[PDB]
Amino acid sequence: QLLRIDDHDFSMRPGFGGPAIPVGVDVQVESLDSISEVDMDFTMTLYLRHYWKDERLSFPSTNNLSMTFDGRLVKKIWVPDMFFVHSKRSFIHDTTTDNVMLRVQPDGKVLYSLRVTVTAMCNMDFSRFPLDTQTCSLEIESYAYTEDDLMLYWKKGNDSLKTDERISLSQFLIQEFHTTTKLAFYSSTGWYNRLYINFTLRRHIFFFLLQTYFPATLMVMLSWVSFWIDRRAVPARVPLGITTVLTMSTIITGVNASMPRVSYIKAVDIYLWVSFVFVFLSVLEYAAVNYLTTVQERKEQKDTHAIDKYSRIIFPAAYILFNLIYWSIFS
Amino acid sequence: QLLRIDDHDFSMRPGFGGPAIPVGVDVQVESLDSISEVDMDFTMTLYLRHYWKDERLSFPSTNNLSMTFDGRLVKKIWVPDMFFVHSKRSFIHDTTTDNVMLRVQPDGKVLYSLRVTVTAMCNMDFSRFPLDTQTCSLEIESYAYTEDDLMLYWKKGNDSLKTDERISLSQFLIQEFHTTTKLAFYSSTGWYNRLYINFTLRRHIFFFLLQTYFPATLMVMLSWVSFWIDRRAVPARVPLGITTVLTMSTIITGVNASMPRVSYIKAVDIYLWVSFVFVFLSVLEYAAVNYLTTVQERKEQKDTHAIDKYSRIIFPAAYILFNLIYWSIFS
Amino acid sequence: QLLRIDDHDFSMRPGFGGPAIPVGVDVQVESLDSISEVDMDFTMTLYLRHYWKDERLSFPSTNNLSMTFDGRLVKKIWVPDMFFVHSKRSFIHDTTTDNVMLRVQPDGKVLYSLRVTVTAMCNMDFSRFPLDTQTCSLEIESYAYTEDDLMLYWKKGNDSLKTDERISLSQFLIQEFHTTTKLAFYSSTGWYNRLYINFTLRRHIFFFLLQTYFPATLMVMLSWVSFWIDRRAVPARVPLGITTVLTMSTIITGVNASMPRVSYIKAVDIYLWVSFVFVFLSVLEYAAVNYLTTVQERKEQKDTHAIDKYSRIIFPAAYILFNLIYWSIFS
Amino acid sequence: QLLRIDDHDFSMRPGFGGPAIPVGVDVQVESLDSISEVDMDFTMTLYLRHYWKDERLSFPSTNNLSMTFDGRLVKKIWVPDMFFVHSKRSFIHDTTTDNVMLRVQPDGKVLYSLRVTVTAMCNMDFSRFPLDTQTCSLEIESYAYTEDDLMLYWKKGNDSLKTDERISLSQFLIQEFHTTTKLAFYSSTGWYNRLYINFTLRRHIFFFLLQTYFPATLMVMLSWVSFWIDRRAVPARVPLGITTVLTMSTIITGVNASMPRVSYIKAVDIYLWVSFVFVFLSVLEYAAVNYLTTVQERKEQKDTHAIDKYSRIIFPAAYILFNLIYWSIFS
Amino acid sequence: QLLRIDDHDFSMRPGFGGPAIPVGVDVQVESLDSISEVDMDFTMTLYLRHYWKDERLSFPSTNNLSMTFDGRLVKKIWVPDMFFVHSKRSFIHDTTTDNVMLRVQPDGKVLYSLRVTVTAMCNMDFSRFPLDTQTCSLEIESYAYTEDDLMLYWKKGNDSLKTDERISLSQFLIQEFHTTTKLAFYSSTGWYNRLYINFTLRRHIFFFLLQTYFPATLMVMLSWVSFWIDRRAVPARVPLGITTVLTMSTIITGVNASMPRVSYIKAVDIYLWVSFVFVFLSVLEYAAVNYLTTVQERKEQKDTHAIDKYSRIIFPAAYILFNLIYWSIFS
Ligand SMILES: C[C@]12CC[C@@H](O)C[C@@H]1CC[C@@H]1[C@@H]2CC[C@]2(C)[C@@H](C(=O)CO)CC[C@@H]12
Ligand SMILES: C[C@]12CC[C@@H](O)C[C@@H]1CC[C@@H]1[C@@H]2CC[C@]2(C)[C@@H](C(=O)CO)CC[C@@H]12
Ligand SMILES: C[C@]12CC[C@@H](O)C[C@@H]1CC[C@@H]1[C@@H]2CC[C@]2(C)[C@@H](C(=O)CO)CC[C@@H]12
Ligand SMILES: CCCCCCCCCCCC
Ligand SMILES: CCCCCCCCCCCC
Ligand SMILES: CCCCCCCCCCCC
Ligand SMILES: CCCCCCCCCCCC
Ligand SMILES: CCCCCCCCCCCC
Ligand SMILES: CCCCCCCC
Ligand SMILES: CCCCCCCC
Ligand SMILES: CCCCCCCC
Ligand SMILES: CCCCCCCC
Ligand SMILES: CCCCCCCC
Ligand SMILES: NCc1cc(=O)[nH]o1
Ligand SMILES: NCc1cc(=O)[nH]o1
Ligand SMILES: NCc1cc(=O)[nH]o1
Ligand SMILES: NCc1cc(=O)[nH]o1
Ligand SMILES: NCc1cc(=O)[nH]o1
Ligand SMILES: CCCCCC
Ligand SMILES: CCCCCC
Ligand SMILES: CCCCCC
Ligand SMILES: CCCCCC
Ligand SMILES: CCCCCC
Repeated sequence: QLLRIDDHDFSMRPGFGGPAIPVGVDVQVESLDSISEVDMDFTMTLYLRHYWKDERLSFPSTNNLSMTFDGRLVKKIWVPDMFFVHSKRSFIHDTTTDNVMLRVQPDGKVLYSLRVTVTAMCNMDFSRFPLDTQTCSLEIESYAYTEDDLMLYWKKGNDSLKTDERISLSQFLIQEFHTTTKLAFYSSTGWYNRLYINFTLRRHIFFFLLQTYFPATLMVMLSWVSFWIDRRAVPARVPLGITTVLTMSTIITGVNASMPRVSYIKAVDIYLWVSFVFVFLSVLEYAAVNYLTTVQERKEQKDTHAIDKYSRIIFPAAYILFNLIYWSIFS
Repeated sequence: QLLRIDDHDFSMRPGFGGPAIPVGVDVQVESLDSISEVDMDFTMTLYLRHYWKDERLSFPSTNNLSMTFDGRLVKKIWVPDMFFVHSKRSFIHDTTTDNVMLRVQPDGKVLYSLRVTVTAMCNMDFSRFPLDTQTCSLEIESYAYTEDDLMLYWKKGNDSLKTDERISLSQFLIQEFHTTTKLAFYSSTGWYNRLYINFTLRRHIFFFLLQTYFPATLMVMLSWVSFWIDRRAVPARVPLGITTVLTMSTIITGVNASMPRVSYIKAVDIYLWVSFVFVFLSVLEYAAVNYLTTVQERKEQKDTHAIDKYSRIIFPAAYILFNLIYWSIFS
Repeated sequence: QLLRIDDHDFSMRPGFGGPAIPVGVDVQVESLDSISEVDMDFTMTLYLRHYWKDERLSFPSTNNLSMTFDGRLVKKIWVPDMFFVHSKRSFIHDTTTDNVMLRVQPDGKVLYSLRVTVTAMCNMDFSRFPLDTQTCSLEIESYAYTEDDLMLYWKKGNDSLKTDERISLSQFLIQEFHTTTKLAFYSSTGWYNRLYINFTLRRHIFFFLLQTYFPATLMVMLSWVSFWIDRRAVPARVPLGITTVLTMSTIITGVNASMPRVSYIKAVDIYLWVSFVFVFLSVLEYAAVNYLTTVQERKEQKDTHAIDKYSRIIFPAAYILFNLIYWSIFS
Repeated sequence: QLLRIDDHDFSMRPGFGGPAIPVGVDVQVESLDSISEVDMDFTMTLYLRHYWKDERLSFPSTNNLSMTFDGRLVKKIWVPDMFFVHSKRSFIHDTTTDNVMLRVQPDGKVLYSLRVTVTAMCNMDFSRFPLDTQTCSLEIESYAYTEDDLMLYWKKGNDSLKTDERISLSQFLIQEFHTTTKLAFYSSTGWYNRLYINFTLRRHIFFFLLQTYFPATLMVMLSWVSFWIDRRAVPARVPLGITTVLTMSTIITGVNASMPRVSYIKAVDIYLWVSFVFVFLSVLEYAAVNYLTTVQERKEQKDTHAIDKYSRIIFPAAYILFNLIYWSIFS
Repeated sequence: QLLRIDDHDFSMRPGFGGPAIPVGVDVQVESLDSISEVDMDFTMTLYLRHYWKDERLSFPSTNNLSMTFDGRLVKKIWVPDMFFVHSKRSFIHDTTTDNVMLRVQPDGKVLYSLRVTVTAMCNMDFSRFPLDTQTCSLEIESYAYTEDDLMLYWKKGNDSLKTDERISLSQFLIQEFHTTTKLAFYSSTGWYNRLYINFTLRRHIFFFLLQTYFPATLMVMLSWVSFWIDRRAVPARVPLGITTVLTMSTIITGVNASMPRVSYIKAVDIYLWVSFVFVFLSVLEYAAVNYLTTVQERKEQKDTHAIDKYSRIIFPAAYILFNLIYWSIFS
């Protein structure tokens, strides 16, 4: 055997009872799988690498080059115990074998790599939905060893993060990849060191505009055509107004089916409900005209009405002003 | 080897054949994942810690400080067998390794930690839905050892429970975390000791008001506009009343799709069905007026009707009185 | 070692080559999880206990009391091979360890306990849905040993079954827990002994009445208001009848979405389809009146119609008679 | 030890380097779980048995009777490697232990049994849906050994297949169970022997008739009532025709939601689309009558129409003739 | 033992510390399971084979023929570590045992086979939906060994890919199977060799035409019948136009439910929205005619209109011209 595995007890970390052993980390991101709004989490697949030195794995050689083993010797030597904080579920690929790489240098330097898929939670805000921007992060920490036994740091600082050129999302735009570092404290175990991977996401507005905003505007303009119809056709104008109200209500209900039960109103809800009020007022507009006409005929017994003439101009002006204000605030 | 594992039989608990061995528990709650109304359960992720003493794990040292091991030695020593009562499913994270911490003091004190995700059932009441308040609890108990072999208690009493500052729910408000203790009895095994973790939840009413209460009120007020229309436009008032009835029926059906099949009526159902009656009576109101007008014309052959004039005042008054009573009982 | 495990071959049952060894069973039911109508199965969680004697596990002592082991010694001794017949899926909880209890008396008596969750199929009949009553059972049998090698019986007869006081179902009522015993035969292995656990379930009718029966009745009574309207308002009565027909059709379609594709008609289907016929005949009623009026005017050229007057009384009488008969048969 | 397991190398099949060893198979079917139309597969649970002889397992005895072992000795002896061809997923039950039976005769005959649940794909044709008939089969084959090393055959020919009396499907009728045998060839490994289990399935038509065919016919007959209404009530006949068209379109859309995206038209689609044409032509029928009446009045200025009179007879006759032809082809 | 497994250390690859060891791959495709548009991935089941030589597995014989082992010896020898790049989930069938084949020649040649099901992502474009064509590929690569330690190549070049004759998709047409080879580079591990399997898919247009295109055209032609009706029947033409608009809106909404939220407009959306404009303009057409008639009567106070006469010809001509252009671009 090139390595004297049986001659050492690997139940203790290198430098047991002494100073902490530094550990390096390199991360390459492969792809992002899915994002859930109701569950507020994301899925990521990445390659995780570790760097440390152990004199117990030294072997004699003359070339001074790294040597690669099959990978099943990992379960017989000491390995760090990094874990993902605030994660919901994760696993390691095992086809056709465990995705494990083990390279040992003659002086004892060890390279360890893994391929994992991790799901982590992220707190999102939907105040500006669907024109919002979300930021999420991934955390890496050691579970068992504190800062007095193991020191965790990025292997090459800002250059330790790499991303595949094929990473893309159908509904989101990915940008601003960077890493940071911060300490963590637990009241009953001590202090630990954490590593962060940050990114930013931006939605695409084309789908929401075509599916929600355009149908809403068309329904509002449909109610305006009743002002150009003669008021004597009562069974012809009343159904027009009512059907528009019912259609607008159906549109509002269908939008909320794909969003969670938040406690605050979203930007899309404001636009839909304001449009509902405009259509509702249109129905009441004809009711006033009909009542006044009946009273006028009764008084006389014992042309275009003024309300209709002014409604032709006031209603389009108010809606256009609302759009200018609404789109200026939300850009 | 620092620990003489092979020199002892760890198939028996410490103090075998004698007095019970005390065990301490510390719990830190990380996050709450989801709540299901149809399944009546919740998901929680937390850190579980154990405290006990075993003289068989003593090792000589001079510093008198805790020493940390990699964690795979756990399967070779005695470990408590705590389990969650009334749970449906649960698992332990194993990425990149099992989330296990093992610290042994020179005198034999042992610290054991785990990271688990547990789903437990909770009996909820929906008599005041969606303005209800729910209380749920989590139970921890030893499966194999009774009170005569193992004693279970909180390590620091009221101070043994900690919660993360990031715990939040989109639809619920979390409050009132506390712990209690109670004994349990089984008819064929004996007595056991249980530990409890309690919390309270409160819903948010904004979503339900906007999605259900507001559309219901608007439909009811839509039927009131028919009283101001001339009764001679029969094909103009009948469609107005009928379409409101159909729309109200659609609203009622859609609400129940997200709730289980309970055997009692909820608060939201009362409001919706009362509104349905109001719209239904509105349709019958015009039928009486039309019939009386036809009879009056026939009698004469051989203005505003009195029913319409009184309906303009009675109907709004009754609905407002209902709202005052309904919102006073349910606050 | 207190037990001489290594001195015996546990690959053979006690009393190998001789008479059968009796085995006792005790069962305590914890909770019922869910019931599926489309899949026709139920999920149950329970505690399973076994009783037998093995002289190879005897150890010397003076107190003559049961001793409890950690539970990992089970995989080194002989254990029965009970399994659940007609089950679809099942598993054993393993958090934080396997829920296994092992107690051995000095004379060799052994107590073995497990905690499992089992899903078993049940053949249900929906002829009286939703006022039906269903009976299901759970079967326990030994897989490998016949009656000539292992005898299976209840430990205490009728007293071997216990149920938790917290067992409840939102939609069903649980009652009539009892156990029976019957033999089973296989054409190629021999005879076996089976154990049964039986229970009965009853649905709650409040949800079905409010969601289905009440809307159906209201729609039928809505068609009756057309008989009190003047027949000269043709565009006012025809839409009333047609909209009721379409609404009734929508109600019928939505009910079947939650039931499987059975080959027989259910009780709820009879009520809905009879109501559909009543509304359909109402539409045809006005068509006859309109045609006769046109013919009468044409004959004359060259008040209340008799059909309308009789329809006001005949239609309510027929529907009430149908309800009396329908509710008398199904109680 | 009764069996000299440690004295032989079980890494080689019996008769290594010589003639093939015959293997027998017995199969008993327990139940069928589910059938998926979109995924085109079925799930089956069955008992699998094997028969072979191995002189290395011989033990001395005088009774000459089969002896049963606990079953964990299987992993220490040679076992066939049968697998299911064209399967998607499968597993073996392991509660409370692996469902494994091992019986060895004194001369060396071995009986091996297993309990598995297998999902296998089946190619179905929906040209006659929902009045179609489907045939599916299950395949058993050895993965590692060819015909020159292992010979596979049915233990008792036609009598090797047994079925439980409780096998039933809610939507399908099961019949025609039989077994066949055929060889298989691979271009790079050689020849193999396969075993087949065949069965036939037939759907139930009651659900489809009541849910789809009856509503379609009623809508078609609803359009026929407009021919008996006076043509002067234009706003009374036009809504009747249009609402029937929209309702028919809704029925057609809902049916396809439960079927995959096939590239050929089904039997149910033909009936629905022909009915849609009949209703569509009814709307065009009144348009011609209205236009001709207006032209006739204009010409005159400068009773029952002939089209309506003929439509009362032609339309019912055509639909009845279509039903006779449609139901004669599909029986 | 025929193979001297215990006499070698299989933790190192053959030719350790020297030149790379060539590895051959053979692939036979069994079936394609499903394709998801929202998730943009596909599922494939295939047989994977490996070819290499290892002198440590040599055994003496005279026949010089391949010998087959049970397959559990794989976990005791060196095996390649191939994995699928850009995959989401995958597993290996294990019923009734692991689908593993191991054949070793006397000189040391080894044959290794597996049966796996792999889900891999594919980037699709929906600019021409539903008349689009998609291309997807599958990637195979070694995870641990670079090109300096292991060389990967196709065993027989273009002849190494085989497909089952039963491969079919209900909605897609499969064609153009071929394989390629390309190198891959990682910034922190080195260079690797990849293998590709490519295929092309084409949709079927029959379902989309019948379900979407035909209903859209019929609704457009329904609005054209209003031009042949007398303009004095105001309550008869206005409902016709409005109901067509609402029906067209319902059709548009239902189509997008089965597609993801892309940021570009599809071919089907263009056809639907253009038809919506045609129906919308039809409603405005009658409004102009009604207003002009009222003004003309008022001026006179103090036949067929010209707009209707021209609309009968202009509207059909424009729609036909649009269809010719639309179907010429998309073929
Ligand atoms: C506006 C509306 C709903 C819409 C119409 O029915 C009118 C009522 C009037 C009473 C309101 C109620 C919404 C909920 C309110 C604001 C209650 C709450 O603070 C809820 O916690 C107190 C009074 C309630
Ligand atoms: C109110 C309604 C349903 C709604 C209309 O069809 C009228 C019937 C009248 C008969 C009622 C029935 C509901 C169910 C009842 C109350 C039965 C039950 O105790 C059920 O266990 C006995 C009589 C039944
Ligand atoms: C009643 C209905 C459906 C509803 C209307 O379209 C009228 C047809 C008339 C012909 C019927 C058919 C239902 C299915 C029947 C009874 C067939 C079967 O035995 C089916 O196996 C033979 C004749 C068929
Ligand atoms: C009814 C359609 C109104 C369209 C109003 C256009 C508003 C443009 C906003 C531009 C903001 C910079
Ligand atoms: C139709 C709208 C009626 C609104 C009635 C307001 C009731 C306010 C309740 C306040 C309770 C304190
Ligand atoms: C239209 C409502 C009819 C209500 C008929 C009441 C029937 C009561 C049944 C009582 C059976 C004991
Ligand atoms: C509109 C209802 C038409 C019913 C036609 C009955 C056809 C019976 C087919 C019998 C075939 C043997
Ligand atoms: C309203 C129906 C218009 C039908 C137009 C037919 C267009 C045929 C396109 C042929 C392209 C080669
Ligand atoms: C909802 C009541 C409408 C009353 C309209 C009165 C117009 C003068
Ligand atoms: C449902 C019957 C309505 C009868 C109305 C009679 C008005 C006097
Ligand atoms: C469905 C045909 C209705 C015919 C009605 C005739 C009334 C005398
Ligand atoms: C769709 C055009 C209808 C034209 C009807 C003309 C009747 C003579
Ligand atoms: C001359 C026709 C005017 C129509 C105005 C329609 C406004 C949407
Ligand atoms: N490093 C995570 C952690 C939590 C704990 O209690 N101990 O370690
Ligand atoms: N501690 C739980 C339990 C149940 C049982 O039967 N034995 O232990
Ligand atoms: N005890 C169940 C069973 C079935 C079989 O074939 N052998 O045992
Ligand atoms: N017996 C199945 C099979 C396939 C193969 O390549 N080798 O064996
Ligand atoms: N061969 C895949 C891969 C990625 C990596 O980081 N090392 O290997
Ligand atoms: C809509 C406003 C009308 C005002 C008439 C004086
Ligand atoms: C709605 C009540 C009317 C009363 C007329 C006397
Ligand atoms: C509805 C029945 C009417 C009978 C007229 C003679
Ligand atoms: C529906 C056909 C009518 C023919 C009139 C001559
Ligand atoms: C629709 C165009 C009409 C033009 C009349 C001059």
